[PDB]
Amino acid sequence: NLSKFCIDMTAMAREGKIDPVIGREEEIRRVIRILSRRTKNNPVLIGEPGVGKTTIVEGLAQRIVNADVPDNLAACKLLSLDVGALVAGSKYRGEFEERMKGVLKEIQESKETIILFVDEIHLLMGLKPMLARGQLHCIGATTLAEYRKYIEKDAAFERRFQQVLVKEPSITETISILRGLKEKYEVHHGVNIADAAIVAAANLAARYLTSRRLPDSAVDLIDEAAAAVRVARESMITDVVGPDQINEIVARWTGIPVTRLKTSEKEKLLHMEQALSKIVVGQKEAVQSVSNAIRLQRSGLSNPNQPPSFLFCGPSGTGKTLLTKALAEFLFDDPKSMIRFDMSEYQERHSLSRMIGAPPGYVGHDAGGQLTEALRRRPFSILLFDEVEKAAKEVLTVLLQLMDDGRITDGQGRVVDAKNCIVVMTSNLGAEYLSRAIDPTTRELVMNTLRNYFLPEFLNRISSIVIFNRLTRREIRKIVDLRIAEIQKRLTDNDRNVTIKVSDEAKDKLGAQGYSPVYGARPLQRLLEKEVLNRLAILILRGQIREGEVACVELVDGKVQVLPNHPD
Amino acid sequence: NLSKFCIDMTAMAREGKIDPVIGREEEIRRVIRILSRRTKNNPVLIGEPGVGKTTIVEGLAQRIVNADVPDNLAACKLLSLDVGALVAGSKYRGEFEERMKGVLKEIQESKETIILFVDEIHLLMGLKPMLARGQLHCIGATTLAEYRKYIEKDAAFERRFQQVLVKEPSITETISILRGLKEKYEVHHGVNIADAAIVAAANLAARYLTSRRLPDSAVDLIDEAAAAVRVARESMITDVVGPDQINEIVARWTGIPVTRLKTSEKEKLLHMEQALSKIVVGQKEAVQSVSNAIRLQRSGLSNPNQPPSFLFCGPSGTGKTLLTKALAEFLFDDPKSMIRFDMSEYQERHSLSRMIGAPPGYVGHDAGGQLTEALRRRPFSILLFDEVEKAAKEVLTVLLQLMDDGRITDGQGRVVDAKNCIVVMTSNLGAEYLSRAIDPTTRELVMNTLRNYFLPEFLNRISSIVIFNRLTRREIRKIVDLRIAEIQKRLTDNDRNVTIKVSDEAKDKLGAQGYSPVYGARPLQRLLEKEVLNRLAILILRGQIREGEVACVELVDGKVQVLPNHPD
Amino acid sequence: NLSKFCIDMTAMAREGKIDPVIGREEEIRRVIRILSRRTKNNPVLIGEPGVGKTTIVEGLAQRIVNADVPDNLAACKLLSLDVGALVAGSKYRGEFEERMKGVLKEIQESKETIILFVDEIHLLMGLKPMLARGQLHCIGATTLAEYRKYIEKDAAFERRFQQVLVKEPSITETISILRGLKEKYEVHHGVNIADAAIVAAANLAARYLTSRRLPDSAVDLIDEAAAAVRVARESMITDVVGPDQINEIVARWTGIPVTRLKTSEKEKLLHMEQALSKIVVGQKEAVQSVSNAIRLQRSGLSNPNQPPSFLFCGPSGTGKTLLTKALAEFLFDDPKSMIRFDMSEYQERHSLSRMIGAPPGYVGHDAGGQLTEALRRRPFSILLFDEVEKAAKEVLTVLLQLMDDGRITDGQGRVVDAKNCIVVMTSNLGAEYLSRAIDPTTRELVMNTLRNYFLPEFLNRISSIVIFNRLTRREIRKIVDLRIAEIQKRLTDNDRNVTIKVSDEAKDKLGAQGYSPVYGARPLQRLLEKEVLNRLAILILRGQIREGEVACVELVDGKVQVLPNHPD
Amino acid sequence: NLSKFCIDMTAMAREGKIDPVIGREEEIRRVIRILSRRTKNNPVLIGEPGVGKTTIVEGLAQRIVNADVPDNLAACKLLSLDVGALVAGSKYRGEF
Repeated sequence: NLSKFCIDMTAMAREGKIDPVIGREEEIRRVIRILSRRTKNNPVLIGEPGVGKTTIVEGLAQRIVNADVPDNLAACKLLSLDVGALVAGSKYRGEFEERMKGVLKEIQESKETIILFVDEIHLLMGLKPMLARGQLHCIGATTLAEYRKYIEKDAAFERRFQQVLVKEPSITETISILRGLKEKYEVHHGVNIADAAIVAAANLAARYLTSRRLPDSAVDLIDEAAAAVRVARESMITDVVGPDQINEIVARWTGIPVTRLKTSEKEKLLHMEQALSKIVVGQKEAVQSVSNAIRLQRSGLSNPNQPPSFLFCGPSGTGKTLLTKALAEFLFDDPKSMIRFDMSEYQERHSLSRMIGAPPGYVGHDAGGQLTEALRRRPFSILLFDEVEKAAKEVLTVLLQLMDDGRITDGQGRVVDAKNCIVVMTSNLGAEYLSRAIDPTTRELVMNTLRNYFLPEFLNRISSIVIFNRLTRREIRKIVDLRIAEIQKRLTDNDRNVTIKVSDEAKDKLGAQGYSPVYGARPLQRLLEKEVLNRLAILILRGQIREGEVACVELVDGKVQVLPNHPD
Repeated sequence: NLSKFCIDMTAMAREGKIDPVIGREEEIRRVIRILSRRTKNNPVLIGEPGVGKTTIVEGLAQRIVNADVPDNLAACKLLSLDVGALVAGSKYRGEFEERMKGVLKEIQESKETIILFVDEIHLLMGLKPMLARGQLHCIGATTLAEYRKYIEKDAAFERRFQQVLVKEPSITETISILRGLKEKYEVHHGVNIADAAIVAAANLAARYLTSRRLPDSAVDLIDEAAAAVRVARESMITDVVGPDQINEIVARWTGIPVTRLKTSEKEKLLHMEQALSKIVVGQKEAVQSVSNAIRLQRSGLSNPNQPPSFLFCGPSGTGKTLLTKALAEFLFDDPKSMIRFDMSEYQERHSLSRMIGAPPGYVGHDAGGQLTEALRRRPFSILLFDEVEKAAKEVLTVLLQLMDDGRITDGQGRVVDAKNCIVVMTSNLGAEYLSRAIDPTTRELVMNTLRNYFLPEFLNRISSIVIFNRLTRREIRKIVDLRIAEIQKRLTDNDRNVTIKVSDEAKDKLGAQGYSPVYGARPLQRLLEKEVLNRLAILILRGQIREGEVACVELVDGKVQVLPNHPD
Repeated sequence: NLSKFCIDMTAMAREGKIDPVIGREEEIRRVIRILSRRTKNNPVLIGEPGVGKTTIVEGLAQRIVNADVPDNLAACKLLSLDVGALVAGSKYRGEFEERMKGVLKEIQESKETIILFVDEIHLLMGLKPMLARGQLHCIGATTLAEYRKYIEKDAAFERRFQQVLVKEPSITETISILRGLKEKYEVHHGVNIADAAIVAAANLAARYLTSRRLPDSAVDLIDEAAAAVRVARESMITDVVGPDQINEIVARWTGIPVTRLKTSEKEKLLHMEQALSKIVVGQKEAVQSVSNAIRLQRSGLSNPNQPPSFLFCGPSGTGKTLLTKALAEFLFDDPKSMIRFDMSEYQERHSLSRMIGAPPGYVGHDAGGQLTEALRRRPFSILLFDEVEKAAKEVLTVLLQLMDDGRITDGQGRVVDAKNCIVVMTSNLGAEYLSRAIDPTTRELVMNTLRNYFLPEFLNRISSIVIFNRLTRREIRKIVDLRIAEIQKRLTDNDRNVTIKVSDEAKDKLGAQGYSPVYGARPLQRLLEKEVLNRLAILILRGQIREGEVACVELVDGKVQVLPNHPD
Repeated sequence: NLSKFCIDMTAMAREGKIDPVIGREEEIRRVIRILSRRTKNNPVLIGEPGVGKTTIVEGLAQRIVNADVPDNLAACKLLSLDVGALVAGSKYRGEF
């Protein structure tokens, strides 16, 4: 028996050893149709890594062995290749090819019509199976990449193969197939599940694990997750899988407390400005506006195809970048979700390859376009593009393609999908009117400046064009108060606890200094940090300042100096 | 005997396993003739993917087997190795060349008259049987490009060969080819079809799926029909194929109602004004003008090789952009069928390289050809160009040499087809002559100030001469009403239902406001959108105007504002 | 039965033949969960070799035999595989392959469920146990490198498997392991120990960059030293192992003086500035800044993970290199701690990639990029960074990340951060701005320069910024005086021992001849060598000066000559 | 260590394979004090071709090796790089 590398799934059907799967049924009938297609019986699938496309094939074979398909196929048979154990059981070609030939005749002398499948089928190309004369029956499945690079290249294959593209799973239909596997899995150890828990878990892998992604793979991951959950429950403890544990485990996989996640994504929409003010202050109006706009996107009352768009028109120190990051965090629960891009790093036009990718005949195809790659990695994020006035107008047009539509394509045919992120932009090109005051006229005149800067349609993409304001004394004082709070935090990080006591005029002088004409107070932050921390730690380790005291931050002699309370 | 690599076509001829496509006899005659060419016996066929010139050589083999050939060719054995059949068993080029010799030994063994064929035969370049004086006979085919890449190089080989062009099959000929195939396939499936529906299908594959190539594509279609049958008939009585299933599949590959396909393409012609009005309003004169122009195009009474062209003189977006859009989505029935081109970037000579190309050894030539692949993939499309007068004069030169001839050279070295394109130049170089009201003088003033810009005959190959205007306040308000209508539509898209009640007062207000001498009020679209979307979504996420609750879009004190229905 | 070489660890457990190891319990529960599920029953241990890396499924078996394990898994029975024991049949797979064949079924003939251990199976395969579809239970112990090499490559491997993380058994936690193992090593060797002796042993072993991993070195050296003490005792002497013994043991194993084991590395960190001066002086701000910063990282008041980070400017090699080396010795008394890194090379991006590991393609798979290489091999080292502005921005971001306690996956995969390395960066051309004295003025311009050429947060997390001044006369004198004292000493190394007294005024002329406003302390050593060593050799081989003399050297006519005492 | 393209003029002096040139010695002091400067000590000689301005440069070096030096330039090394053959001989400017 030269089934040494194949076993019959249809047997397991007649042996009741494989469950069914749902979805793709129309595609199943598409398959069968092609299986009777005269010019090419043998189709090919295009599936993201190992969803269980196989399972689709076996549900097909199941309906078959349930006597429900055309006779030309109802009398057929299906094996399951181990392409590995062939390319691994033999040394190299020469005998691997010989084992092939050995099975082929047996296939050539199959007592009835039969089908095989080959996972990663492109393996055979990375030719020999040129005996396919119609009496042979196989299908394929891989990413568009391998299919293109190996089988799409072949003449006879093309003339004898059919793309069968599948698509990403969908939330509701997942929910369904989840309910489906629910029973068999509950049988697997004898405890049942909570429905809303499943719904949640699904949505958690949807909005989350945004790198560990879902050809329904991440679905099965939710599933094995629930499995581990019941195992914990296997170790009072009800029979149903509690949502609490769902959250605990998605956390233990990503590290976020459950509170940050059960916000309905709208409870946050009730206190966005709260959090932001708690972080950044100075353009509370811009805060409210951007919150409204992102709600529009989130409420979908706008075009459900134009992702949000924002440009900033102020200097740093105020919190612009601090805004961007705190925004993302409050909206995505991860700081690293930020992805930075410099238009100085893309003022070079030919860098479009590093931007999106390059044709395989370009040396830069070693990586491609890291931005598009992070896109492939990051559905849920916000994307940084600062000071475009130098950047290429063509990559700008690509940003457009994104904006008006929600996606672009690469250089290698691989289109992208960005229906879940936001573009953010910044400017500081209005330093002319930039003053400490409210004169929206000046704001409007800088707006005219930006209008004449570049293409008007580009403006017609930035919905709520927002501009900053030179930080008034009061808000500076507030940021310094938050600074001393940060210092007290860092102190309290351990049993080191001595009450910071900053003089008012100390802070006032600190700020009056720290307003750099350009760089903002971000330098002053680190400067005063050095100022304190140095003599602070000095008096700490030296015992000149000891625990349980008042860190009397004193601007003595018109300059901040950490006054100890004990000698050396 | 290493004759395995070839295949005796004449065998299956004897076994009758072959089914000849018909027509193209004269070409086969040409073949025979070159087979009598004592100088260069070996010809070379040249065609395109899909046409399977394999078909042709098989038909020649057919005329062999029935002894209906010139007896100088009677005993000739016609076989064909695959070059891939030797790319497989090759541990190195030497071993490649080893098997080459081995078979060639059997080959050079002059047992009886024998003739060979090789597909992609250029691949032998990248040869070994340059020893072939012509004591032997072979034949092959490939694209023009790699042929020029490889065979053009050697004097000997290129001289020994004869370049023959297969040519594109006639649509009427394809129907005849389908006929001869009909009974065969029907036997293969036990089905019947109406010849006329088949003709329709053919014409459909013609008008779409340009990715593929007739006729084998149309075959594929019929195969899919048989597939749907072999589902249905075996799932009163449903046994035959109507146009319905054809339509199902053309839709499944284009996503379009059979309505838009079951057209005959005459009523749409007779009623384009209807659709337009229901899309665009304000240039009825140009509407009917372009309508009759494209009618003349389809009438046949037009010049057989003069694709259309339409002058634009007016502000942008006012409908003319929307016009072009509607033109696409209604005539060719695809939005993307429009390909914009900003001549503002084509005011440079190197923009000729960037658009169509230049001699192959340049940097811009790779950007060029944007029209070439466009037409190849989209015959039925339109070519947008904006403010062309500023574009470099060689750009306008090559654009002309296209539009006149319906074909233009490219930097790659070829002249594309354009028999289904439409020329579009767009600007408002004299629109400022006008008020909100039509005077032929300002019209004639633009006539002069534009015919001057070039050869007025360069403007006199344009299919027409067309201007625009500044919309009447009343029809301004009309397109406003259109807007608010699509906005109420967007409202109804989500289950939140609220009645847009745009007061004629607010109507006039917004209209006049956004009405600007630059683009009319196209930016006002987004302006009023901000005016409404903002407030409505505010009250949506605040809980003020509930479902159904009115949105009286009313102008209060010179500032339109929706009265909050229920204050917070 | 093929119980030839496997080991059912249930026996070793029941008969107590296993020592109770503690630590890493989460992994125990988690792998239990892995065993329970249906999709990925079998995990694999990922990690470099180690007693802990080995003694894992042991403690699992112990929790098993103690009946504190899942019931559905309680029935299982331990097992393990021995590669070297089974492969003893032949050279290649061969009968050893048939040995694996014979043992495969053995679980099928196990009515009671069994659980096996097979590490390194990826070597045993990269195919056989494709039958692991629900019929067996096993685990392996390997590394992520070899995992990606063999197992990750097969999708089915994943589809049956997951990973596990054993990355870092903490230093204090390795000490805790040994705190438990105290009594066991006692009853083995029959010798008490002062726990703190083993503590410090482990601490220094950690400071000592051995290929042995953190607990690996611990078990190894502690148990061999216990064997040494137990054999020395039978041949005062109490059972308590002497701490001094272990101190000198490790001191000689590394070759570093036991003096490092003294000084507590605390007071030497308080009086560090003494040594700092005693190498080079003239920049009090340097010594104070860096010493207080390193004490700060030691005191943990700052971020307790990233070590302090420094950037400097001004002169070149005038002591900055000297500073690097001197500090390397101050911390660790070892030159190899210093690691060179040159930014003149890494201007290129592929240079960056090669500096950070190596993909399997595009480059030979080296163990890691020279930088990442050194980081992986040696965690107690010096991170030099010269003229970093020469390099490109991407590696700048890399080093930002690293400074912030960051780490990046490498070719081997493991991320590496400077857990105990010392980082520093350099700028230039400040001194040219720095006029004679230190001013405040120039430092503002140069710090703003640093800002506007780089990233503000990138300048954050940097300890401080210290610049120097062109060397004065006093300091020139001192540095050259100590230099020539070193000269005298290193020639005294040579048995020829003449004393050296030179004209301090000729020394003044010497330094003025030597010091440059550009290269400072770099050339003078060369100059002194040139003037001195050959004079010495000529005089000694000349007899004009022999031992017991004074190497009097005096300036004469702008020339300073080593005046002899015994002319020919 | 690609000094291969450059010759240690100072060595050649100490090698003594050179010819002691005279005249323009005040110019020697000129360029000497120039090199003593810190403002901009890197001068260019206004030189008509064919004057053997080379000979001048080498006279400079020769005096340099022999205590005829402002002590700041005690052990500076005048060397000689064939800039011409270096630049023009490169068929591709990248290697250049």
